[PDB]
Amino acid sequence: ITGTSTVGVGRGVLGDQKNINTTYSTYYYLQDNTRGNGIFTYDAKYRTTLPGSLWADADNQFFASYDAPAVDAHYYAGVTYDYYKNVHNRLSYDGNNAAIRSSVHYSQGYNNAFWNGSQMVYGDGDGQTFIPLSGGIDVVAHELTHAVTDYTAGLIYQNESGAINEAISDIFGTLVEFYANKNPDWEIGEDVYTPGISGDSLRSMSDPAKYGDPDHYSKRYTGTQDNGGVHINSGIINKAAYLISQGGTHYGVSVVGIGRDKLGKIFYRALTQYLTPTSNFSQLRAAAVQSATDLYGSTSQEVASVKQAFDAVGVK
Ligand SMILES: [Ca+2]
Ligand SMILES: [Ca+2]
Ligand SMILES: [Ca+2]
Ligand SMILES: [Ca+2]
Ligand SMILES: [Zn+2]
Repeated sequence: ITGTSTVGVGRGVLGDQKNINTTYSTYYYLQDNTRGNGIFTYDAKYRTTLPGSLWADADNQFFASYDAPAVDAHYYAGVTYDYYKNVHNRLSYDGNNAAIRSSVHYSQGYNNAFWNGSQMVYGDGDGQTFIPLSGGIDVVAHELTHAVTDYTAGLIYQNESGAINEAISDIFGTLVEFYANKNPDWEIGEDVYTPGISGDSLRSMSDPAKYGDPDHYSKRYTGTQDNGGVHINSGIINKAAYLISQGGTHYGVSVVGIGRDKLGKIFYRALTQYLTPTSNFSQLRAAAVQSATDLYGSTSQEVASVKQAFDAVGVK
């Protein structure tokens, strides 16, 4: 829409009040002109035609319950935008300030969210397994991060390259969570998963096995389900990432944590300069060690921790 940049206010899914960047032209649209070539939020209106219609509001106030998923999808895309730009000097997902678009209210009772090749899509959940999935900043950043991957490494969505693809989204989703610094953790999706059960989550990076995911190569899934276990086997890599940052002793192998900023730096580099569409785990090991070397010296602690971490998850 051509119009003037304005600022609306509303409440997100969890009931928090936030300001959002809107665009005015008769109606107030969920169109943020303050970030790259824009952030654009649409209403799929319980259907599956995408992206749907650019979100339109009469008064620039977004406090209705129907509005809440849109408020959050819009705002957290912005937050994720600023993480990549401020932290990795990356302008949107293609690196050239591509427009970021999101649709909410996708289908009915849809317990998921995803990147479809062109845009982010968020269901409202069935209210039992999930509440609207854009309520989770780690979920939003996970999904936009798939855009980053597709444009960089382009890790094929299957088997080990696919489990790396998923881990990368989980890792950057968490780092963005930490960045906004609101109840951050190394769990995925806890903010919108099972509103009836407290303390749980979709996946854990710190201990993948809490939800049956593997935390060592030797427990890798090799079946055909989940595109070859892309959301399963990512636990092995998420664990490595966790340990690289936070440290610990896993199956008796000790890792000195180097903190999440360095993790972030090492894995963005790996993602942007060494990983390829068909990279496997062992190849990820090599990319990250080289990334760390590039960054802090072949004999740095950073390099040594990265090795320790991959050792601990059984990845040579
Ligand atoms: Ca309104
Ligand atoms: Ca959290
Ligand atoms: Ca989280
Ligand atoms: Ca829950
Ligand atoms: Zn994903």
